[PDB]
Amino acid sequence: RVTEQMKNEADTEYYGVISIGTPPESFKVIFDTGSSNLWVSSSHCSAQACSNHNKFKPRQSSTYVETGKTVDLTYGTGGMRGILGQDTVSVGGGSDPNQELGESQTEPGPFQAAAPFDGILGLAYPSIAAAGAVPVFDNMGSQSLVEKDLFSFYLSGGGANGSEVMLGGVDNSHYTGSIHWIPVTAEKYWQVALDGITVNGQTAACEGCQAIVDTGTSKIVAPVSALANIMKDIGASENQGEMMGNCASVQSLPDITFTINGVKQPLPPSAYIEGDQAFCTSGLGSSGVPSNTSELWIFGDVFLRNYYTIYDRTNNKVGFAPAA
Repeated sequence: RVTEQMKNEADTEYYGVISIGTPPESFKVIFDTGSSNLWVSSSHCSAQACSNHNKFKPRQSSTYVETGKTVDLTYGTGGMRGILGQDTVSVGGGSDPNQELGESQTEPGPFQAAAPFDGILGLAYPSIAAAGAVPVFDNMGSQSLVEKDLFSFYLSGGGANGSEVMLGGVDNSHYTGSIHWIPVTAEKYWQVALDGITVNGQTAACEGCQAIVDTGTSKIVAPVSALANIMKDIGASENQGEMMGNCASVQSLPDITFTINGVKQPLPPSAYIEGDQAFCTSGLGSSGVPSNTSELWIFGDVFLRNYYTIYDRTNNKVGFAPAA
């Protein structure tokens, strides 16, 4: 059914548009696969964060219907406050009535103020929706709005423009080779299982690794213990607390590969290293969210810029294809 170009802030933040209300008030929301709620700065908020963002005004939408239910949604710190309501929400073109939205009441963290989006549109499963909010996608779903019950993401590199969110279709001009499928191991986050880690075609840490596939994370994150041997591998050393390493040593650095469903997919240094001039930082960090099984990897933006990503809700599976 359609796609749209969305924006890239320094390869950290991938955010784009949506419209809410009759007549429509337009907002920049982070497209987040690692969360399921929908919320927007609202005129019920007066924190400082809320002051510099685009606020949603319920009185100026002739389609709004309020619900007094409040939400307390700490997002794995984000940790705001909200009130539930209902209005028509449009994403990528002309679609969703009686869509349950969170209007913020108090929004702090030494990121809501300077974050570049006015709210968050969660794309994970209903299970992780704080306070039972119906995720957007689940509704397009139920209301049989899309051709196919898929969405996919292309992310650009070096902050170029060209990132895309495709809903109900895949964009064929964005990947090369074959789509590599793996099923969702848990219908929480978009979780998948990893059969093995390899560094230069050789083993190194997994037989039970799970990986959340998150657009909300700017990094690739590894299990707390194993972070270290990987560090020891490329030669990274603590610097403002970044793990940096000499540029000059970079074309000869290891290839990391994950065995997911029998296929071992590579991740070159070119991809996990950000060379932001004369300085090479290691974009890899320690896994922060708690495993409700056994330690987890988070495949944030560093994997997603290497792999075009397909999320499949009728068959519960995620697919990767090399990004073009």
